[PDB]
Amino acid sequence: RIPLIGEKFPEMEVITTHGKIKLPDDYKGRWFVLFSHPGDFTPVCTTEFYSFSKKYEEFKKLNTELIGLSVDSNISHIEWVMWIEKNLKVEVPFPIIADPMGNVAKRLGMIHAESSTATVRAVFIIDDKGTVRLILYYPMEIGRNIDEILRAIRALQLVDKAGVVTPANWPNNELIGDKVINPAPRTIKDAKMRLGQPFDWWFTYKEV
Amino acid sequence: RIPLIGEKFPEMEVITTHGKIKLPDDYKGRWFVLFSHPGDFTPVCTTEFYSFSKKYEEFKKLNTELIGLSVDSNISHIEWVMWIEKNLKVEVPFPIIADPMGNVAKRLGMIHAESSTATVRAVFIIDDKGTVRLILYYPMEIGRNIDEILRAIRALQLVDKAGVVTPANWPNNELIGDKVINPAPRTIKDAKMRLGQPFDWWFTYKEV
Amino acid sequence: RIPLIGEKFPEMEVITTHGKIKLPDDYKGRWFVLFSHPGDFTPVCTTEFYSFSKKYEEFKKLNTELIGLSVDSNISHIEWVMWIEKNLKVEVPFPIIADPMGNVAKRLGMIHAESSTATVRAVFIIDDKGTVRLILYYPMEIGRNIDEILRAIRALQLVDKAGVVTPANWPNNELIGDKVINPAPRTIKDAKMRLGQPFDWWFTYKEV
Amino acid sequence: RIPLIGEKFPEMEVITTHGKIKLPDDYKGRWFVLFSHPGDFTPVCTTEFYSFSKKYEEFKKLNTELIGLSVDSNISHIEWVMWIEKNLKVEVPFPIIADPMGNVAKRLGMIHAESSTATVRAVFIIDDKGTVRLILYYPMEIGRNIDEILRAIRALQLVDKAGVVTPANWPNNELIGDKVINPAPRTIKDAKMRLGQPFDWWFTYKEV
Amino acid sequence: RIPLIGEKFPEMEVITTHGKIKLPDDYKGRWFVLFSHPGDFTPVCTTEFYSFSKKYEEFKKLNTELIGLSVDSNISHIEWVMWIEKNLKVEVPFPIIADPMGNVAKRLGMIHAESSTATVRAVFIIDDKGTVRLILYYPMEIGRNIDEILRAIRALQLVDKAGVVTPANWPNNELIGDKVINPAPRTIKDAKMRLGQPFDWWFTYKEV
Amino acid sequence: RIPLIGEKFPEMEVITTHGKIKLPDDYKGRWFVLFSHPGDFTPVCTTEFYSFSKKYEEFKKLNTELIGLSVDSNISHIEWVMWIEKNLKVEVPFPIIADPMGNVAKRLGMIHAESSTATVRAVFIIDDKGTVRLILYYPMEIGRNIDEILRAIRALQLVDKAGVVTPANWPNNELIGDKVINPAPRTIKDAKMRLGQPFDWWFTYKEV
Amino acid sequence: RIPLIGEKFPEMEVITTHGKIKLPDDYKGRWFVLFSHPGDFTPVCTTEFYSFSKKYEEFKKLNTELIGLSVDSNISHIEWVMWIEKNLKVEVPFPIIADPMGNVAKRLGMIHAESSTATVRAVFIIDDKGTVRLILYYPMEIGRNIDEILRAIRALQLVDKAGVVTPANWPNNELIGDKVINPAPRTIKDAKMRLGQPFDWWFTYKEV
Amino acid sequence: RIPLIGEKFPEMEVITTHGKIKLPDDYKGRWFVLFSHPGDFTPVCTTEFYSFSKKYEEFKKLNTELIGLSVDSNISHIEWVMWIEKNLKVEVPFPIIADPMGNVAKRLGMIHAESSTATVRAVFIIDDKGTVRLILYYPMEIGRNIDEILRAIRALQLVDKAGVVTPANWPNNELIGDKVINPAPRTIKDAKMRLGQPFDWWFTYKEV
Amino acid sequence: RIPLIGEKFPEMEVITTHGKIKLPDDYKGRWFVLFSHPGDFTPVCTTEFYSFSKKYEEFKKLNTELIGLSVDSNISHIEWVMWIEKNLKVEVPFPIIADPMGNVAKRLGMIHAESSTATVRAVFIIDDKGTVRLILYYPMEIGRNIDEILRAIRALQLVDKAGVVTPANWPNNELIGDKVINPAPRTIKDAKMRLGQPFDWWFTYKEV
Repeated sequence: RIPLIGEKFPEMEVITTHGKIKLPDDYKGRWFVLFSHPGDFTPVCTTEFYSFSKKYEEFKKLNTELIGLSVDSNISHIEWVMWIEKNLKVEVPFPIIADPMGNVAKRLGMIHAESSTATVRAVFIIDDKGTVRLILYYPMEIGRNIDEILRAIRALQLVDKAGVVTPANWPNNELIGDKVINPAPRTIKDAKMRLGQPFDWWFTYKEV
Repeated sequence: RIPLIGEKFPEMEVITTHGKIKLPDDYKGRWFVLFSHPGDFTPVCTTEFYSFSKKYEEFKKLNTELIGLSVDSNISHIEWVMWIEKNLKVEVPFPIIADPMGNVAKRLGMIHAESSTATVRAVFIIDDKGTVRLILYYPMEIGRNIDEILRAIRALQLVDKAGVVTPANWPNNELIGDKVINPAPRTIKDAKMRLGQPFDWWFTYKEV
Repeated sequence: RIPLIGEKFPEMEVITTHGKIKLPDDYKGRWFVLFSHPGDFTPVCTTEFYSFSKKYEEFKKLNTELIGLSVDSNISHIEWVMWIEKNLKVEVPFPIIADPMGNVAKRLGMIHAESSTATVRAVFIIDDKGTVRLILYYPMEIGRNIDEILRAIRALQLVDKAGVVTPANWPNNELIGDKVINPAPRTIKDAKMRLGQPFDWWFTYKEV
Repeated sequence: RIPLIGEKFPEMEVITTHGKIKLPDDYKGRWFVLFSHPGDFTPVCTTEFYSFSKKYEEFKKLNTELIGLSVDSNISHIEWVMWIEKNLKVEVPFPIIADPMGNVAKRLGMIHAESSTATVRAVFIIDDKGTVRLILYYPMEIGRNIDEILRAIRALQLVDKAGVVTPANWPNNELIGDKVINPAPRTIKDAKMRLGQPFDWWFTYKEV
Repeated sequence: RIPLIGEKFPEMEVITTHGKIKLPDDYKGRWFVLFSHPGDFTPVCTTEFYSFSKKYEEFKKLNTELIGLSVDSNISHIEWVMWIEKNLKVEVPFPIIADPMGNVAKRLGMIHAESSTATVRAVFIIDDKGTVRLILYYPMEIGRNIDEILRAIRALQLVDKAGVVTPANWPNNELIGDKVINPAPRTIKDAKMRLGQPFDWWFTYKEV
Repeated sequence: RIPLIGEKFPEMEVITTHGKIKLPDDYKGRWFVLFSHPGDFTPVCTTEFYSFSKKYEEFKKLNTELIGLSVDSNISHIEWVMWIEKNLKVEVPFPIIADPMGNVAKRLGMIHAESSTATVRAVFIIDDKGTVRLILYYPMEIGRNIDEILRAIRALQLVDKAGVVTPANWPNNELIGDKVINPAPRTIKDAKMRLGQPFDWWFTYKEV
Repeated sequence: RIPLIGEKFPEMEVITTHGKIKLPDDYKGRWFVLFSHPGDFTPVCTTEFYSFSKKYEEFKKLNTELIGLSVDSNISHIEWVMWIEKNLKVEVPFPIIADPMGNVAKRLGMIHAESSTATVRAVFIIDDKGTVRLILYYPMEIGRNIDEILRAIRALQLVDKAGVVTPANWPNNELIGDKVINPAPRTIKDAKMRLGQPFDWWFTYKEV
Repeated sequence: RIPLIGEKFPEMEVITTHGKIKLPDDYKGRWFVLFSHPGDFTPVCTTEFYSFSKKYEEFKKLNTELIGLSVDSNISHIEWVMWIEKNLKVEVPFPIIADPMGNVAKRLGMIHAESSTATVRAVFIIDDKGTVRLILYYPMEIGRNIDEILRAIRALQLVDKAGVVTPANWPNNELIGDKVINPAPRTIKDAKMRLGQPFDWWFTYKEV
Repeated sequence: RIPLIGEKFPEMEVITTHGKIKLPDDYKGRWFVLFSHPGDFTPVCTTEFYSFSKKYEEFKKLNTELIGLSVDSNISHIEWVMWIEKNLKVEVPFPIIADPMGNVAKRLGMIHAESSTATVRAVFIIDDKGTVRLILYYPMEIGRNIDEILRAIRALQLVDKAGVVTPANWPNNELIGDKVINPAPRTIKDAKMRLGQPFDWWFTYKEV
């Protein structure tokens, strides 16, 4: 049923421009960003793939793989990738899932009310253990911000490492900038231990 | 049932720090950003409200109102707002919906699998006619990027005005920068009319 | 539910390379051949479209329109048609229905057990009053015989005109060649009236 | 439920002019063409049986057996076969399934909407492993083209042998005649390996 | 649901060697004997039709029409009737219902457990108002006694005329021969009125 | 389903200002008073907590623990407790259950018809074996009488010790004051044994 | 279904020691206390009726009527009342509802898990408009505190008059004694208007 | 469903030795005793009919009709009645309902667990308005007491006339003999009006 | 489900003026008469208990125990028994089942349509093996005839001893007085053996 933050990504086998892929598991110690686009040979989706491929190594340096998805035939994916390689001079280095009929698209709630024929601009961020960490549904008509996906992976990974929480617009928070936040105390014992620290006992910040 | 892009925002009456509000309709020619946060007096949600209130007038200049939401009592909202006004020196100028029991939260799919006691960081963007235009589910542990919400409203509004589509990372697209994209042709007549224009017949760009 | 010989073709509105089309009715005094192919840019489907477009005027002279269908996006149809026009030097003159998600494909039983991602090579022959007259399911891996579709329309139309029935391999039947067959008698009165005519009372042939 | 291309032919035992027959299995390394006709002693069905029996050895040389079927009593089959042997001077050498009540006919979707009392002209092509390979529903009023059934078996068998796909109207394709087609590449690696071959990378042809 | 003695014969339209017939009503002031036989060109059913046609005028003199029924095609009926006319030298003067698929046969409970492909030897006697008066199910393997059907119509008609009841083996009852029986008294008043008449008060006989 | 007098308190794990607590069992030889209040930082609920904390040791001397509950976040509980400690000069020494979403509140029937957003003033008295002994639903708008809860525990405990029953307003009954009542006789043997004692045989009193 | 605070008391007609009574309505501008007891001639229930009848005029001075209820026959009620009048020297002046079978008892959730044969000590307080204002379930074995029921009516009535809320143990609150509490502010406008008043902005007290 | 005391006797039409009878209504101002017996020509049932017919006029003088019932054919009833008239010298003057199949017997719960083939000795007493007043199920093996049925009608009729209640074994009660009893008082007003009359206020007796 | 003649009395445990009783079994070699009355302190039920207690030893001499039942509390039973002992000068020597809520009363079909608050005057006669032998439903308003219950036990016991059947009004049958009846013959062999005995072969009488 549509997956949510905290649930494990559903077991499913998909057919991609790089062969078959077994989806939560073939990426079982990496993060990955599964993202949909309406269709191949549309212009906005092309700018998005250009941007992803140009920024691919920042995705690799954060140990995440990209994997796209659309309701177009896997031959059309190959012809789209070939057009991109030769007109925009960049090679799309990640797999694109072909799902006509939209079975995996419906399973992840990627078909909305405004088109019955194509996905929206969905983005799932799955971590190294396969849990769904972040969900974005952008509409057809505006492209996504790829640097915001990177910013979110950095923050999500820092959370797993340092057991902290990132502030808003991190690492550019207008109150504490680069600094991260201590997870608020759970009992009254723990809370009193942090009294008189800057801001308040529930709002304490460190640096990393 | 959980609303999706294109559907009208569900009729519902809510109780907020500014009184009662009738939700899709009291904002019937403005845009608004309905957004949830886990709970009052948590630190990350505080940085998010600080950032929203500091950037409030850019939201106003785009004709959108902000409206928050959490499973906390409306008295706790008032005490949170008062703490923010006097420690961070800024007045929270938008209403905060109080929903304990989580009835409106469950109706908008804001409760996920990782906490049974609080919303995630959901963001809905509703337009001047009440249709849901954009949906974001950020997890509890990372704060949101508020400038990305603004960027998306700008783009969504430009789409409604000029009947165009924005490229990725607009207005900073690595192929066409500020320029917007012509919606691809629908029939074979229309497609041939655009042959030999830069990129290809489905990928044509103008300026605004 | 899957249509059958004698039933009226189901009311449905489809989106094609020639715009919108209202399917049983926009062809309300013509015959038409609705036919599916697995996907654009596959090789066998290309030879089939070449053959159809080269033989288009024999279809027109029998008052039938062609209309194709596949689970590919309508932009991919336009790009396929453009590739055909410029590599094989022929212009595809009939509409191609775009149905991703496969809603109209499932409704006509065009998805079989051997691929979950594409139609088979289905062929429906609908007459001037919209009734389904003939159904062919060819598999993905062999192309269709287009002259056999023409042969069947000729025969089906002669049946409607002369109230006869065509023999096997007509107009090349190894017993009576060009000649057509009288519909066998229904009662015992009618049967005795035809006794001692060549072959037998149920097997009588004329010429047209 | 009505069988489709790729599914195995349903297990069923039938009573024929040659005794009992166990249907998918008694033909377990041969191909066979199961085909229905409306009824014995109708004229068009007679021309079809004449044509099948005259062409029987081309069916045998392709390792396929013929087997007919109708809602008529098995005594009426024998009397029809005897009439054919002595008026048209040819012996019907294949079994004819007798199914009054129409149980096997309904199971294979051979009864349509235009007669509640007889089958249509259905044709199933089953291969040496029992999978349904091709389905034809011709109406009562036009006879079938038997040479087209042979053409389809030849092509289907060549596909199983050479792992190719036949073009339209094969072996008489107006682009490549006798030549068969290479199955289009599945991944982007495989596609680039075939660049600059005649037609395009998805449309490559050999000879056999 | 299977008709029973006293119920009206179900409305149904059937297709016979004499054209269409509307079954309970086209015989709306006559009696008729609807009877099934397994199939045309079987030997026992032939002797039964011979016997019926030879005795046809005794059926006519009792104001009853005969009408047969089998799961064989109406062309096979005509060919059976023609074989009978020329080998046994008698013309079958009554209609034979053709019902392949067996829809009317199943509706009258004429298909039993010993053959799934043919009716048994059912006999229904319907009167001038359409009520089912008598039901016989003889098996495939023994022919019927036609003089017993006549004997039963005579008795059933005498019952309707004289308000009596016929004894066993009438008109040859081993106690009272030709004589018929008075319907036994219903109340104790009526019973005492008949005391001391021959046999007893419930068993009184007259002559006609 | 809503618990009742005599049933065991439902197994449930709750999150409180003192950590996790496993509810019927962590108190498995003590009594406890589970009680709800509408919300933190409301005035009447504050007076109730003041009164409970001031009288805490009378609760301890009767071997009962207090444990509160509200639909407010556990951080808001801590901030409420801190406000009480420093304005009313008393430390709240018992755990407060945090249940937003109201799952445990709905399970104990603590949400009524007059507010859909907060509990009423429910009071459950559970004994040393975990059975529900007494249930009070006070409305939002009047505070509870805490000395009446103590009076009821004293009486309930005396019942368990001496196998008696307390009179009305005990220990201040206007007929027998401090004295307790003998449980009325169950059979007619037992009843006659108590005849002519003061009041009557069903109404006998002792002292403790 | 079991009534709750805020719901209107269910329409029902009952048979009492004072005749028939139509329950929510015959008391349509008075308050009333409907209360159950296990059974007549039990000792604790007797002390409770004594106490109620002795304090009857304080109930009358607060415009409330008393009405009792038990699963005992209405003749047994009369004999119990007569025993009370002559042994305890007081006349029971209020009606007692007789409900054997327990239909009204089950409808108000007065039968619990510890006896399948008698009610518990339930107490409902209904106001002049028929809404259920307060619910008490005391167990069989301890009698009720009648002065606490009076205290609650006084408070509930003061709430309806002065739009206030009573503190805990009112009119004997250990913080503000006789004084009542202002209902906490609902919006942030209203809250700031009360800043710097004693205790805090949500905790303000007046006198009556 | 099985009728009970107070319900109206179910509408039903029955076939009896006196013709058709419409059961609750043809007796619409008389009382009647509907009674079953296992079967005709059993010995105990014969003694019961003898006794009923001999006492018939006491039944008539109380304005009640008798009507019997058994699962035996109505001819067997007539032959049983005739045997009784001539061996026991008495004429059975009441109707006997014939119900083979037992449809009316099952509807009145007259078939029990000890025989699946015959009724028990059921007795229903219906009054002048058709309500069921008294139900007796005697077993097969003991005959009924007919004078007790008369005694019960006398008492039931006296109740309807004088609004009283008869004592046990009336008119031979060992405490008050012929005298009848006043229906006990319903309210406490009415009860006190009868104090100090003989026996007690609920036990008062008059004479008729 | 409501018990019937021949079924075993349902297992059930009941609470009576003599303690607990396990109902079919604690009487496992005695007969017993379970009988209901509407309520204690009603006048007719009192006369019935007087009569039962005065005749108790005739019940004991037939090896049957009495046991009563009503929807009144077991304390009210004791007070009723005490009133009877001292006003009517007789001690009620049998147990009275207390069933408020009416669970055992509904299980035995003792609540009818004329009062929803009390049983009717039901009488069950159970034998030494626990089978239900006789069922009486007398209405509220007439008392029962206790000598008729005794008469029925005598007859039922004689049946078990001598394998006979008692005539009507036995031992005072107007045809054969004291004499009992031979159970009618079951087969035609047995019947002829009794021909020419007084009355007839099915009606033979002996003496005991």
